[PDB]
Amino acid sequence: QSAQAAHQALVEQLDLHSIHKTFRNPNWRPNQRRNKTIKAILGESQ
DNA sequence: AGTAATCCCCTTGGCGGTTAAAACGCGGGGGACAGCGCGTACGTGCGTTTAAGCGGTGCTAGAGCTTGCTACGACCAATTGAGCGGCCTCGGCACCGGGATTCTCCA
Repeated sequence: QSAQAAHQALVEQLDLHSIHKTFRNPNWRPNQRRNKTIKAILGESQ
């Protein structure tokens, strides 16, 4: 149905995953557990 | 027939002591609890199919109610012995002591 095809076409148009970010450094990778909470970050004050 | 003194009994309260149980101090250990990483196991979403739910049809078991009477328990009076209150004693269980065996912990 055309409505569902247009919906997927819009979602494809909105998608960032289809986009290569030429400005990104391909080498650098984070520590995957960098997402500490404020509670945990304040726990580094000690 | 009533109300108060008299007398039994059994519960509450106090005093003394004695000693066994509660309170207090202190070192350390190890168990509570916060922190981290992972990974697997539970919540989510989709397509599938399965049968629970509804509207409808058919039957007969058996729940529920009445009738009729006689077998079985309620009630009473006379009989008696099984079961309770009181007294006795001796033997089971505790309590102690002492030597023997076990278990625990640091080496």
